[PDB]
Amino acid sequence: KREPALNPNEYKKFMLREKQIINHNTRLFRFNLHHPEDVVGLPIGQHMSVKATVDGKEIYRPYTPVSSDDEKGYFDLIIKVYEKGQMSQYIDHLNPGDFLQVRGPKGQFDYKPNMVKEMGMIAGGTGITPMLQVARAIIKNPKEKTIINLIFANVNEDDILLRTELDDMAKKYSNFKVYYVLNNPPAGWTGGVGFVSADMIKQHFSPPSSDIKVMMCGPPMMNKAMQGHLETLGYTPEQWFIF
Amino acid sequence: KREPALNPNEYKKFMLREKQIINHNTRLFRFNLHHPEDVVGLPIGQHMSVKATVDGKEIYRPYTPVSSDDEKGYFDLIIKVYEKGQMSQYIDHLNPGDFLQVRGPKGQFDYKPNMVKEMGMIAGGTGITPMLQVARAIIKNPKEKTIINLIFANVNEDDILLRTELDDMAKKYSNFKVYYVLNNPPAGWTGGVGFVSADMIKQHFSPPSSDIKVMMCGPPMMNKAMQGHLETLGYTPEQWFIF
Ligand SMILES: Cc1cc2nc3c(=O)[nH]c(=O)nc-3n(C[C@H](O)[C@H](O)[C@H](O)COP(=O)(O)OP(=O)(O)OC[C@H]3O[C@@H](n4cnc5c(N)ncnc54)[C@H](O)[C@@H]3O)c2cc1C
Ligand SMILES: Cc1cc2nc3c(=O)[nH]c(=O)nc-3n(C[C@H](O)[C@H](O)[C@H](O)COP(=O)(O)OP(=O)(O)OC[C@H]3O[C@@H](n4cnc5c(N)ncnc54)[C@H](O)[C@@H]3O)c2cc1C
Ligand code: NA
Ligand code: NA
Repeated sequence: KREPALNPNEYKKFMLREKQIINHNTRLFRFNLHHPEDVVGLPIGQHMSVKATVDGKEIYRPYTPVSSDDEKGYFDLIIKVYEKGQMSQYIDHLNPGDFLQVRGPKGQFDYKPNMVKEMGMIAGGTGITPMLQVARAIIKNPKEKTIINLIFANVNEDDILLRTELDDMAKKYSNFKVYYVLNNPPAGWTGGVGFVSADMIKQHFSPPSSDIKVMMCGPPMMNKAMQGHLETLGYTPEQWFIF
Repeated sequence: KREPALNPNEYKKFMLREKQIINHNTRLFRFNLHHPEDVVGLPIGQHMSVKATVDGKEIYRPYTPVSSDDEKGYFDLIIKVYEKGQMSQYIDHLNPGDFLQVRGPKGQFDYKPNMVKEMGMIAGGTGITPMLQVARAIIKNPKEKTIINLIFANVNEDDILLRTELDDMAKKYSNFKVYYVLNNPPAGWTGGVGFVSADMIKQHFSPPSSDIKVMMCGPPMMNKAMQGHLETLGYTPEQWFIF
């Protein structure tokens, strides 16, 4: 009878199995777990913490796998690679057979079924991975009554990760809806245009007087601005959570 | 006997006296206090909160005046204007004679002389204003033995706000030192080059084993990266503060 895959105090090494190109700046990285029957086992709303040595110093970043909670023997990371981003460049230089050091689960989010009537999720870019993990857990549980509205914001149409997956979840589940926003939309776009606005949020989420938890993840200036909008709209800090 | 200039619970109106261009995207704005013998009255480490109405909705942002604590009958804000920055745009469209609504003081900082042996400050852009307010207070206190090391990072040489004032402080006070960092340095530059690195911080601040507080203010991606460095170098969360 085996240990859980991750330990919250001690880093373990996990080997890169394979990688593939998603778009110009994004790749999918598949790592082996230590046993074919292991699963990652992240609690809802929690993440992996990864460490690497770069120029003789250790660097640390959080990641949320996009493989579903129940996938056996491996986990998948979708990683956007930044021009001067130390860890995404480190991971994008690993070859099959190389290792990544990982501990967890980490994170202060504390999920209980039906903890709120409504979740408003705001995601930019790879901010979708923590949202996808929470949403999946909610919609696949048939006792959950939580309504989920996602505002998913990117620059260009080709930046919209997991569009097919999200579109399928929304077709299949009454309680999950997605609103897409693009700084540079194509002609005939039916979604949001520009940055996420206070109007877009007021139109799509229940107001402060309802039982709502708003969750955000994206680049730090997007998180900063969402918090400004939630202040504008009258939500209190107890009603939101930034990953 | 007059009331304090700011009230922490209620906004009051303060008139724009005049404005001046500092560089291509930065202006200095001078606001009248209600009586010529008033001072703005912000305790060390605290800020004012400004509100405005943009497209029917209230927005709110913090600012720290750059006028010294004892200036009578006005306060000065140096403000960088961003292309899609709602508040900085609002403020840059005010004419002399228009009002700005302000409340205060706001913030957690609680000055005690010699609360730490060393302060490491990291500022980017207008993140210098809260740092300047704290450093001015420390260096003018005879009892203070706190060593202050400031890393001040900007993109171009013309973006280094308050250089004259910072350098005069460093020459007068041996406990105050500044290291300037530029992404785009001029020919002959002897300061830091690029983004602020873990090594720049290690070379200028005392190690985690020391009695140190690190204070950061800057654009949100700079603050997120600085926190990455402080984790790399072994500082714990109780040893740092983001304004
Ligand atoms: C819960 C959670 C889950 C996440 N899940 C994923 C995921 O599944 N997939 C994914 O790709 N990401 C995910 N992220 C993001 C991840 O943690 C990292 O932030 C991301 O991988 C980029 O890290 P980096 O080291 O490559 O670049 P960063 O260090 O974050 O650099 C990014 C950019 O910032 C600027 N920059 C770099 N250094 C500095 C500096 N010294 N000063 C100022 N600016 C600087 C540069 O322009 C650089 O290109 C998640 C985050 C959280 C919180
Ligand atoms: C203690 C403290 C003191 C400060 N003192 C000063 C000071 O003296 N002077 C000063 O100038 N500033 C100061 N600041 C910062 C100030 O509070 C504001 O952050 C700043 O004025 C910019 O606000 P803004 O509304 O103009 O732009 P922001 O709303 O912050 O927009 C800035 C940029 O972010 C991007 N952006 C805008 N909206 C969104 C969105 N919806 N999603 C994603 N990205 C978006 C755009 O590129 C925009 O140009 C201080 C901050 C603190 C915490
Ligand atoms: Na950003
Ligand atoms: Na930024």
